[PDB]
Amino acid sequence: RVIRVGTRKSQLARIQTDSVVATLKASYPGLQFEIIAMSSLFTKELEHALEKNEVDLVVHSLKDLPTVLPPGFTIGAICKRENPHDAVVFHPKFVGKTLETLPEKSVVGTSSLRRAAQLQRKFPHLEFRSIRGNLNTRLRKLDEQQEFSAIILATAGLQRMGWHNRVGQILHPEECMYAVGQGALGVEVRAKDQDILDLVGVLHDPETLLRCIAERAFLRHLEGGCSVPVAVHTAMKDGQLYLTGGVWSLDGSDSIQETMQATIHVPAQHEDGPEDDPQLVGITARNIPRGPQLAAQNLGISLANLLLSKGAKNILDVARQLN
Ligand SMILES: *Cc1[nH]c(Cc2[nH]c(Cc3[nH]c(Cc4[nH]cc(CCC(=O)O)c4CC(=O)O)c(CCC(=O)O)c3CC(=O)O)c(CCC(=O)O)c2CC(=O)O)c(CCC(=O)O)c1CC(=O)O
Repeated sequence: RVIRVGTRKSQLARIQTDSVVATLKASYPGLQFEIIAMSSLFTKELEHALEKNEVDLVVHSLKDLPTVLPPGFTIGAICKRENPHDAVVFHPKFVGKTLETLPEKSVVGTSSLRRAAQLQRKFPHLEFRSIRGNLNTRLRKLDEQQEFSAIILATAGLQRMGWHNRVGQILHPEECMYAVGQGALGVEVRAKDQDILDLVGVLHDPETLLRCIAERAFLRHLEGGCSVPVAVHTAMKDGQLYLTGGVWSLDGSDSIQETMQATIHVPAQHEDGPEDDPQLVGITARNIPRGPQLAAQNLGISLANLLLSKGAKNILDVARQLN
């Protein structure tokens, strides 16, 4: 069998897929890999090819995969996270500036409700208006017109394009927490395909795996739906897993944010895990110890429950109906 890899045509999707194939080819230099390019939600188009056996794995940005995947598919590999933080690209005239030092009423472009909500609260002296198009078009709207003084986007996308040099400012968590699963890639496969699941299991990075299980379990337990201001921050230091999560009204004046930790050790050994284990928030990692995997899910759930008892659902409901 030749391992067929499906991908979207867009530039960033192509670049992400190529980097995943490169990592698989380092582990499996003796196998052939073909990359098949194909044509508000694009995932189900790739998912249709995956179930009908026209491709065998699809590479996604993990934050584009909902917390509930269709029952026949699973995330079989959580690759090592790149830089997860949000970044600012400034207008050529504003080189050397920050969001704080931009003149008042400078327009900042972003179509992310999560970014607009957090940044309108942290920088009330700036307008945040929607910016439309792909990364290449957004950078041309920034350069050619004088509508936008800056645009907001994810660092990882700029880096994968090789455009690190256009990054003016990296936003820290206290300014802007990143989206659930941002900076990590997810390999999505048929749920009952033992062979592909075993092959891509080599891509699993234990720390990104556990960190993303907490972020996705936290996100799913709030049941806020699609396109709502939820942001997270994870870190593992000293055998502890830290999960900070927050919810905001669309405009940023309403916010609940809390942090909780748990003792969860990062596993270094691989194991031959059971074949009938259920997926955790759509993730199958049979070669990583499941104990820490469940504890990470338990951490996300506990923090979501804490936020909910402090009024998180009503913020999510106003934000949803105001979108
Ligand atoms: C109900 C529901 N649907 C989904 C899937 C889903 N996730 C998002 C978040 C998202 N995606 C993008 C575009 C993007 N994807 C990757 C990159 C590069 C960086 C990387 O690889 O991580 C980008 C561009 C970039 O971030 O710079 C955005 C940005 C939109 C913008 O800038 O204009 C976002 C929003 C954000 O980051 O805060 C979406 C939204 C797509 C959009 O254009 O708004 C969707 C589909 C949808 O909302 O309908 C999820 C998973 C969300 C998650 O895990 O983070 C859910 C939640 C659930 O299942 O309950």
